[PDB]
Amino acid sequence: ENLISLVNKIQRACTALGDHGDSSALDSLPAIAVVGGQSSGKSSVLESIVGKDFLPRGSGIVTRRPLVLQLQKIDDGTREYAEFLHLPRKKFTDFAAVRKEIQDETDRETGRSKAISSVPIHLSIYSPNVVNLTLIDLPGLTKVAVDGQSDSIVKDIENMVRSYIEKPNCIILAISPANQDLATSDAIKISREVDPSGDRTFGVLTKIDLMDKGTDAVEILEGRSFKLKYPWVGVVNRSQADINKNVDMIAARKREREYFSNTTEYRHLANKMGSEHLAKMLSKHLERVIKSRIPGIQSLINKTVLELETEMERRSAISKRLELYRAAQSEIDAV
Amino acid sequence: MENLISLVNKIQRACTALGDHGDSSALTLWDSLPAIAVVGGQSSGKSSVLESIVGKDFLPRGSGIVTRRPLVLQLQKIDDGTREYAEFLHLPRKKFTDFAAVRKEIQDETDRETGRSKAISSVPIHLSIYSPNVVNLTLIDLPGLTKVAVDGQSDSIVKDIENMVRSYIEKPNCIILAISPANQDLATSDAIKISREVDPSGDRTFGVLTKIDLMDKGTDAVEILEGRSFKLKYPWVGVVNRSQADINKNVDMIAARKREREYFSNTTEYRHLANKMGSEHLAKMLSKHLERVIKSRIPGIQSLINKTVLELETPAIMERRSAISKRLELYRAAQSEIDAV
Ligand SMILES: Nc1nc2c(ncn2[C@@H]2O[C@H](COP(=O)(O)OP(=O)(O)O)[C@@H](O)[C@H]2O)c(=O)[nH]1
Ligand SMILES: Nc1nc2c(ncn2[C@@H]2O[C@H](COP(=O)(O)OP(=O)(O)O)[C@@H](O)[C@H]2O)c(=O)[nH]1
Ligand code: ALF
Ligand code: ALF
Ligand SMILES: [Mg+2]
Ligand SMILES: [Mg+2]
Ligand code: NA
Ligand code: NA
Repeated sequence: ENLISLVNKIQRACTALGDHGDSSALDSLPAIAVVGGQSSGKSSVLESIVGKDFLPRGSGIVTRRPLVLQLQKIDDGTREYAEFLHLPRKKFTDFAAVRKEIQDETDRETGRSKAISSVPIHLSIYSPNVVNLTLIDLPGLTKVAVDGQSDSIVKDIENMVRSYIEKPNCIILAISPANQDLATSDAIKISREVDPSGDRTFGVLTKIDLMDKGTDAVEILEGRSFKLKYPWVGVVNRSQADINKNVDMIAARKREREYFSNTTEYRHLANKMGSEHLAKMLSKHLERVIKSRIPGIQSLINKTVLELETEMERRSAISKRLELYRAAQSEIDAV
Repeated sequence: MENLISLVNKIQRACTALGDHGDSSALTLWDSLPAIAVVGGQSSGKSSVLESIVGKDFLPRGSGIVTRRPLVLQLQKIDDGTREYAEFLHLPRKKFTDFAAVRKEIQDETDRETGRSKAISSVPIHLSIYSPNVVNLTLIDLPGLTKVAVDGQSDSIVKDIENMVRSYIEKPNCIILAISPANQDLATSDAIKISREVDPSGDRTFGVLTKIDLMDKGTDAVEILEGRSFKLKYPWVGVVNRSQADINKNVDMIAARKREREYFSNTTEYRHLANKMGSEHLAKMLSKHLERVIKSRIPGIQSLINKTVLELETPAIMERRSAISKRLELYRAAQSEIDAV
C-alpha cells in the first residue's frame, strides 16, 4: 500500500464516492491468520507482514490467546497509533508498549503455569500506510500438555484455531519450519483439514537457517516436493538469541537477505522470498479480491444512459460518472 | 551394555537350570525377551539411536521416509563362536558378514515390497545378528510417525503408521525409547504423545532427546535434561547422532562416538551433564534396567533352599552329597551377583 491503497481509494474512497444509497448490497476484506505448530514462528511471520515489532515471540508457549488485529486506514493524518478494546481512552505510539500490553493482558488471564484461553484480545493499528484489514495471531498446536496446563489443552487449541480458520473468508498462513520433515507439519495438516482444496492457503517455510547440514529447502521452495495452489515462500526470522539481544526488525530484514542471497543453494531463488516478498504476494492476492468486484462498472452503466431524458437533467450526474470511470478504469494492471 | 548383563545372565542359568533340577517348575523366558522399540515422529532419529545401542552400523538413515517397515531384530550371542554374521529370515541359508551390505538389504527388501518410494508396510523384516559378544534381546526399528502424507503416499498412511507402531507398543513386555528432537518444542512431541498413551505410568518408557547440536542459538536443553521441564520416571538421556552430511560422507560409528563424547563434555551448558549423556550411557542405563528385571527373579533362591533342609534332613541312599554340592555352588553364583544393581 504500496499497491493496495492506490486500488482502494480508486473507488471506496475517491470514486465509488459517487451516488450510493439505493439498495447496493454490499468491501469486506478476508482475514489473514497464522497456523502451525507451537513455536514454528507464527508471531514472527505476522509481525514481519505488518512491518513492526509488536507481538510477543519466543519460547516455549508464548502466544496463548488469539490476538485479533484490525488495521485501519486514516484520513492521512500523520498520526499513527494503536489502541486496545480492553483499554479505552488509551492510545499507544510505541509498539514495544503494545507488545508489552499484549503480554500483561495475556498474563492477567492465565499465568506462567502456561494455560491458553480462547477469548481474543482486540487491537487496532491506525495508519495512512495501511488498508482496512483483519489479521490474526494464534497459539500454536501442541500434541502433549505439560507444566501445569489443563489436560484438555491439546484439542482446545485445535478448536480455537479451527474456529477462526473455518470461516471461508480467511486467508490461511500455514507456517511450517524447515528443521522438521514436511510430513510432520501440523500447519500443512490443519490447512487441509479446513481448506482441502488448499484454495485460500499460502505456505510459509520458517527456520531455513536452522537446517541440519546435509539438507536444504530448495525442493520444497521450488515447489518440487509438496505442492500448493501458491508457491511456498521461505523466511528467516530472527533467532532466540536475537530476541534476547533485542535485535530490531530492520536488522532482521537485512540478515534475512544476507541469507537468501549469500547462500549458494538459495541464491537463484532470493528474488522470490523473504517476508517482504510474502507481503507483496499477500498484497497481489487481495488486490484480486476487490478487482473481482469491479464488475460493478455495470451499475455505473446502469444509470448514465437511463438518465438521458429523466425529466436539462444532470450533465453533472453524468460528470461524476465520467469521473467514476476515470478511476474505475485508471487501475487496470495492478495485478 | 552387554558385559554386566551377560556376566549375570550367565552367572545364572548356570544356576537355576544346571542346578535347580527340582522337576515340574515353570518355566528363563518372558522377561528374558523384553523387546526394545524406538518410537517418535518422522526423522527424529530413531534408527540412528537403535544402531548406536546395538553397536554396529547396519540400519539405513536419512532425511525423508527412510525406515518404511518394522524391522524386528532378535540378536544372538554364540557359543563363543567368535565370527560375526547375520541372516534375514526372508532369505535363509544366507549368512552376511558384510554389515554395510546387510544395510543395503534392508532397503532393497523394503523397496521390493512397498512399491512406491514413500510407501510403507506393516510386514516386519526379520533379521538376526550373530556375535558372541552381545546378549539375547529383541529390538524393533519403526517408521517415524507423520502428520500429513506427502508425494506418492496413500492417505490412511497417517493412521497406518500410527497403528503399526502402536501394535508393537501396547504389549507390556516392551521397552519404549520415546525419541524426541530437541530442536522442536517438547510440547509438540509425537514420541512423548504415544508413549504416555500406551504407557501412562511411564514405567517402561525412556526419553531420548536427540539433535541437541541443532538447537537454535539462545536456547539449550539443560532444563529438559535435569528433569525440570518434563518429568519422566527415569532421567532423560541426550544424544548427538550423525548429521545428514556425515551420512553423505559415510562417517563411521567410532568417529560419531568420538564426536558425541566431545560435544557434551565440550559445550559449557552440558559439561556438568556430560557423562550422563550419550548413547553409550543410554545403552548402560538400558542394560541396568534389564539387570533389575532378571534380578527380580531371584527370590528363586527359596525354590532352592527348599531343596536343602528338605534333604539335609534326609546300600545306596546317602549318595545325595552331589545334588547338594550343586545346590550349593548355585550359591557360589546366586551369591556372586549380590550387590549388582
Ligand atoms: N534461527 C531462527 N529462529 C527462529 C526462526 N523463526 C522463529 N524462530 C525462533 O522460534 C521461536 C518461536 O518464534 P515465535 O515467532 O514466537 O513462534 P510462535 O509461537 O509460532 O508464534 C523463537 O525462539 C524464535 O527466535 C527462524 O527463521 N530462524
Ligand atoms: N545434527 C544432527 N542430526 C541428526 C541427529 N540425529 C539424527 N540426525 C539426522 O536426522 C535424519 C534422520 O535420522 P534417522 O536415524 O533415519 O531417524 P529416523 O528416520 O527417525 O529413524 C538424518 O539426516 C540424521 O543424520 C543429531 O543428533 N544431530
Ligand atoms: F509457542 Al507460540 F505462539 F507462543 F506458538
Ligand atoms: F523419519 Al524415520 F524411520 F525415516 F522415523
Ligand atoms: Mg506466537
Ligand atoms: Mg527409523
Ligand atoms: Na513460542
Ligand atoms: Na528419515
